[PDB]
Amino acid sequence: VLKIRRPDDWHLHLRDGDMLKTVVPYTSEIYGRAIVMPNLAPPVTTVEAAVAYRQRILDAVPAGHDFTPLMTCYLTDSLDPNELERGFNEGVFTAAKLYPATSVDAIMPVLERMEKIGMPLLVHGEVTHADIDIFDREARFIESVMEPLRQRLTALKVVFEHITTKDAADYVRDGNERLAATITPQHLMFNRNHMLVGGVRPHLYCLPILKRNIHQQALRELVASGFNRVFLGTDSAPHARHRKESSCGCAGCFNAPTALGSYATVFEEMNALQHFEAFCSVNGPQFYGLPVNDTFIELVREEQQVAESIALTDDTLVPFLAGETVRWSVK
Amino acid sequence: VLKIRRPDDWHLHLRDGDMLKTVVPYTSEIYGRAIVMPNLAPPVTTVEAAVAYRQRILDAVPAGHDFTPLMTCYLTDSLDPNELERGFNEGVFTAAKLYPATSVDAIMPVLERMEKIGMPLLVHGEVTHADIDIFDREARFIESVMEPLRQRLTALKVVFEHITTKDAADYVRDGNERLAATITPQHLMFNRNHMLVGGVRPHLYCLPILKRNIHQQALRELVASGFNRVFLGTDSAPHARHRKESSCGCAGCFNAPTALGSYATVFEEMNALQHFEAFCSVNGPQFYGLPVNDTFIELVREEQQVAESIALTDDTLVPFLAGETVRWSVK
Ligand SMILES: [Zn+2]
Ligand SMILES: [Zn+2]
Ligand SMILES: [Zn+2]
Ligand SMILES: [Zn+2]
Repeated sequence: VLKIRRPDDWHLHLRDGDMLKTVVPYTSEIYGRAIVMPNLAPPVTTVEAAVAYRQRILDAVPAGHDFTPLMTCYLTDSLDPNELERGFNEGVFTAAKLYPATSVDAIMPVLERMEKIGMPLLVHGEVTHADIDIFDREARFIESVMEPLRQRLTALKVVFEHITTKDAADYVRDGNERLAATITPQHLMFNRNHMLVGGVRPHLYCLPILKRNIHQQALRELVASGFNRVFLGTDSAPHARHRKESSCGCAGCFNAPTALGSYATVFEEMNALQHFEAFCSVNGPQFYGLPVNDTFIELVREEQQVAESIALTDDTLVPFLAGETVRWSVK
Repeated sequence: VLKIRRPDDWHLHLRDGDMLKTVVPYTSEIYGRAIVMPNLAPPVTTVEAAVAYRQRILDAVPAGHDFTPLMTCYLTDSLDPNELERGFNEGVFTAAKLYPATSVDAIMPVLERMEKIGMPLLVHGEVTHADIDIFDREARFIESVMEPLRQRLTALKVVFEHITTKDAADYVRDGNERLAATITPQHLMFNRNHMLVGGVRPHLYCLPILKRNIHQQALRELVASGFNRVFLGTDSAPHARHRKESSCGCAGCFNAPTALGSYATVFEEMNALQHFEAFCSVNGPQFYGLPVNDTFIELVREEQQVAESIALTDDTLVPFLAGETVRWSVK
């Protein structure tokens, strides 16, 4: 039996409208807080929009779930640094998120303000040029964007989100107290062979794409080492079935329902359960300057079955590890 | 306008039962002959079974289509060399096919007989061990299986089927008159980015898996060079939709309907239309010791539209390039 401080999810997608209403409870039932990514359509780029989104999230949180969404701002070339800093000072924005659609060299005033106020920058670290092989895009981001940025803004706190490579694992392990990373359950559990051998498995397709085994092993080693600037972020990224099992399936695993148990299994596999609690419930709060939760949950060794699908308004949501049997249940 | 000798398809899957009935006409309408792979359930491992399968194929060939299936034997550890040689001498088996499920070291008497009678060996050249990354399996086959085999049986004719790597392209370009290869349209047209960037595309999933761009370029260069021991083989490998767009999609592109036009486009792209006819209609017959066809077709520059699906008994067959617009039409 595993007793841990209630965890938090440092990287989550809740979407919006009815999907939001469906997926929130799976997070709010387990985690005390989550970093709520801003990539809606349209994205959350203003305080008012984040206020509104947070209330839509709260409206959707079941009664008796003690859950706080930590909001983020989608960095754009038009964002006024003053808007960002106001959201940060007012407790609206916990962090700001940089996606490849936005160029660092276009938003230097915003980044400089984040540095000055101590707001963390969350990075989806890929260079997305068509002439870069998909498996190389994360490595390429390190040398071409991440390092020069961190050299220019030396006080800036950066979370390298959902790292998937030895390149990134080494970079993070070897960097300073201002650099951290999150790791999903899928990038610990699997490598590209799992996605592509004996069939193509769209429910294991996500970005950054699963990499070769050597990379999975590097990630597993980093968590299992006790390194305390890596922490739980699921990157739970739900899409409807017709949208994962199609001629052009979307990237993202709906893993909120199973993630915690999956990380427990990985830590057990690596003979590193002593580091499981810090990963889920300590290392994140430490990097972000927030308190650790003071309620507790337990994982008990108990065969569960994962739902084959979950309903939405129309068609279905096919969870990560759908139909499969997992090892831990949340008490 | 392109006028060519009627082509042949040196690598095809026709399946069986109703699927056979649906897919044959798309081949028989265009090609004079095809190498019909033996991987049925159960596989074609006896003359009697190949006789029967060939008649099931012929039963399904529309009236006025001048099409001859060239049958192959699925090599197994239990196959009597005498059965094989009888099929070859009687015109039943044109060639025998080695899949990774069968080990070379188990069938040395059979291979030795093929060498002696001059029967070509067709190889699906991958090592399928779980501890070998999917992208490395073809390269690994060259050093661990192909080279030692060709060193042991120096008179043996071998077609390295559906080659997908520079490793294989170089190996074949640099080998002797007893070594040849086939190349699919998809491995010329695309690289792994096409399968995995901006979405996962199960209809581009096939074995051997699409490789990095450097490999696609090597293949394109080999065909465009005029090297005359590469030839058309589509590896048309149909599956039903529910089986390509599922939680675990099958490997194989149903490309019979579009392949010829797709190769024409590739050769035009590479400023190598002078080599297009030999590829489709000369180089194969030459390697196999068979006559070239003496009827002709034409490809005319004409926007066609590819069917979104094709019906079967139940559910549908989603062709390669389904719904898309292609450049050539067969006159
Ligand atoms: Zn991301
Ligand atoms: Zn994300
Ligand atoms: Zn094959
Ligand atoms: Zn094949």
